[PDB]
Amino acid sequence: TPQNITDLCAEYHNTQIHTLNDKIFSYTESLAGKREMAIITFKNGATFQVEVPGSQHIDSQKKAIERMKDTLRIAYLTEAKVEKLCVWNNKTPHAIAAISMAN
Amino acid sequence: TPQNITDLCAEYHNTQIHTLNDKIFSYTESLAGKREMAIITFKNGATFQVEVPGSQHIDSQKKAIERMKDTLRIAYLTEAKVEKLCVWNNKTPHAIAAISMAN
Amino acid sequence: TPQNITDLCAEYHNTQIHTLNDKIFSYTESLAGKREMAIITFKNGATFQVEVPGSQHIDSQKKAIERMKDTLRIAYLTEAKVEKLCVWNNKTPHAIAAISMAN
Amino acid sequence: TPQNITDLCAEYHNTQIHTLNDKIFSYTESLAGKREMAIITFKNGATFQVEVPGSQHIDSQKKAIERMKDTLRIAYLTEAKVEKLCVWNNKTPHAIAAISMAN
Amino acid sequence: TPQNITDLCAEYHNTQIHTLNDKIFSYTESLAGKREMAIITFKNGATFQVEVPGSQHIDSQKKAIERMKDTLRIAYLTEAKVEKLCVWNNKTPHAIAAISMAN
Ligand SMILES: CC(=O)N[C@H]1[C@H]([C@H](O)[C@H](O)CO)O[C@](C(=O)O)(n2cc(CCC(=O)NCC[C@@H]3O[C@H](CO)[C@H](O)[C@H](O)[C@H]3O)nn2)C[C@@H]1O
Ligand SMILES: CC(=O)N[C@H]1[C@H]([C@H](O)[C@H](O)CO)O[C@](C(=O)O)(n2cc(CCC(=O)NCC[C@@H]3O[C@H](CO)[C@H](O)[C@H](O)[C@H]3O)nn2)C[C@@H]1O
Ligand SMILES: CC(=O)N[C@H]1[C@H]([C@H](O)[C@H](O)CO)O[C@](C(=O)O)(n2cc(CCC(=O)NCC[C@@H]3O[C@H](CO)[C@H](O)[C@H](O)[C@H]3O)nn2)C[C@@H]1O
Ligand SMILES: CC(=O)N[C@H]1[C@H]([C@H](O)[C@H](O)CO)O[C@](C(=O)O)(n2cc(CCC(=O)NCC[C@@H]3O[C@H](CO)[C@H](O)[C@H](O)[C@H]3O)nn2)C[C@@H]1O
Ligand SMILES: CC(=O)N[C@H]1[C@H]([C@H](O)[C@H](O)CO)O[C@](C(=O)O)(n2cc(CCC(=O)NCC[C@@H]3O[C@H](CO)[C@H](O)[C@H](O)[C@H]3O)nn2)C[C@@H]1O
Ligand SMILES: [Ca+2]
Ligand SMILES: [Ca+2]
Ligand SMILES: [Ca+2]
Repeated sequence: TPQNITDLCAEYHNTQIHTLNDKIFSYTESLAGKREMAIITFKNGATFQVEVPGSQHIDSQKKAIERMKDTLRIAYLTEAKVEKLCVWNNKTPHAIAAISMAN
Repeated sequence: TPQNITDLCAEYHNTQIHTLNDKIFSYTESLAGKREMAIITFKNGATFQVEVPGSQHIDSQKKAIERMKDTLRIAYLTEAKVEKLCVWNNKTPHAIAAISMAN
Repeated sequence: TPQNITDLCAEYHNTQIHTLNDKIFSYTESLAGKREMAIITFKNGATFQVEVPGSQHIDSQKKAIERMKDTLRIAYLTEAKVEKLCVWNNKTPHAIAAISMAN
Repeated sequence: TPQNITDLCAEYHNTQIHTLNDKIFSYTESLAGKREMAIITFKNGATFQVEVPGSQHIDSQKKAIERMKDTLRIAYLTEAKVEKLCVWNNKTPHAIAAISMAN
Repeated sequence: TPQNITDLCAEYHNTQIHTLNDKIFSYTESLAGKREMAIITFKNGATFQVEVPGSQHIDSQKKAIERMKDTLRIAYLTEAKVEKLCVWNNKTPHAIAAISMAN
């Protein structure tokens, strides 16, 4: 088990770390069918998604996908600094795998 | 997958974008049977619903419909500026498909 | 579909609207068996419940009854003005069907 | 159905009201097996638990037990004044049945 | 039943109490498959995990694992002082069993 997001990120293929050190600029959420997902942006336009649950996900990720969306919404509303995101870069928007926040 | 609420909204029939750039003026919620829903309004009078779950919804939307009502409650209480809504315009009130929030 | 709490409330037998325009004075909730409920009061004396779930309720209302208790707790803690309540008046305390909040 | 926490407390055996009129001093929660529970204390030393769900509880209490842990956490973090607790006094620490909160 | 975290912690094999008396320095959470977890650090460099749900865990712990992650996230965002952690020391990072918070 990893001790930090950078290390956890590197346990997967098709990942990269984005270092933001900034609050979220915009939070978007959708309940439209086949687009049950969230999208966030930062002030420079970099855009990220929490993917729609799909075949690529294993069952244990389902709860976690819901929690991440909970996280992003509260982070946005509290203007919390996001340190890093670990993302899969084989999707557009890059798909969030993990988030770190630090003051 | 879309990168933003406008493009997402364009993936569906019977939808349009409202551009509000304003906080929620009122939040209403009901537990009355066949009316388990939320309704919001803006100061310009525009009124939107989170629809009662119905036969038009697919199963993957049920959790996202609960999430949206969570989101609208917290956005209301935090006076968060709603940027745009993507809504179905074949329902009265217009039915929320997606929301975007930015400063 | 109604557009506001007053019209929604009138879709049911045994309901009325109370107009508070005040924050919640006290919040009470219970885990005791057969009294899994919430009770709120206002400074004017008015007291309301969220009913214990029972067979008077259809299944779709179960989640909304939970949500309503969430809403009342957070509105209490945030000192949010409650505008109106739709209640059933064939219970004592009057049973909450819907709430509206506005500045 | 009762109108207040004292009357509700009186519908059960082995209970009493404690009047705190104070915020919670400490919040403790555990995920260890067989000790899935919450413990709070007040500055006067008084200590209370939300019991581990057990065979004494009826199905309808399960969700209310989770909700009470939620309520205690948020009451702690927001330094909400706890007015009264209804507890069962045949457990040690005394076990929370109900809570009231007021300015 | 125990009345505080130290005594609770002592009812299990392979645990220890860490005393932090400090806010959380960073919160990380992951939805990557097999790494559905949270990791927190403090400014003293100490690092702790909420374990991925696993076969070691009994059924009653699953809800409490989710609750813990909720607790850590909101502790972080409110800059709540963490008093103590009870951890299992047979995992790297040490795995959270229980948390106490006090001003
Ligand atoms: C910590 C750990 O177990 N890491 C392993 C992961 C992991 O088991 C799977 O990602 C969990 O589903 O599986 C890795 C990986 O890099 O993802 N893996 C996966 C596979 C074949 C199946 C596969 O690619 N699953 C990942 C799909 C990806 O799912 C992602 C979401 O979880 C994203 O949607 C991404 O865009 C998609 O490519 N072969 N190796 C190997 C890596 O060592
Ligand atoms: C991104 C994507 O998958 N978009 C597609 C959507 C989508 O698959 C469905 O809406 C998901 O249920 O289905 C589309 C759509 O526009 O909704 N679709 C669906 C259909 C036939 C069935 C249909 O109209 N289902 C949606 C009914 C609408 O449900 C909405 C709620 O989700 C609202 O209640 C709206 O008022 C109602 O008309 N014809 N086209 C085509 C579009 O390309
Ligand atoms: C918008 C809508 O569908 N409104 C209709 C409602 C509604 O279908 C049911 O209340 C939902 O269960 O059912 C109405 C109603 O007024 O409640 N209805 C239902 C009935 C027969 C059964 C009945 O009275 N169910 C409601 C019981 C009430 O449940 C309420 C909780 O939901 C309260 O506990 C109230 O104290 C209790 O009397 N007769 N009229 C007719 C109304 O037009
Ligand atoms: C409003 C209401 O229905 N009140 C009744 C309650 C109630 O039905 C049960 O407590 C719900 O499970 O059941 C009462 C009660 O006082 O608890 N009751 C129940 C019984 C036999 C079974 C019994 O004692 N159940 C309660 C056990 C208590 O559970 C509590 C958790 O809910 C605590 O853990 C407590 O320490 C324990 O003694 N005898 N009286 C009588 C009371 O009038
Ligand atoms: C209050 C109480 O019931 N305490 C008892 C606990 C408890 O029943 C179990 O931990 C609940 O799963 O079980 C104890 C314990 O110390 O864990 N126990 C359990 C066992 C054999 C099975 C066992 O080791 N289960 C715990 C494994 C641990 O699970 C933990 C998560 O819950 C951690 O992942 C930890 O790293 C791992 O070693 N031997 N003693 C004895 C202790 O008296
Ligand atoms: Ca700070
Ligand atoms: Ca204001
Ligand atoms: Ca205000």
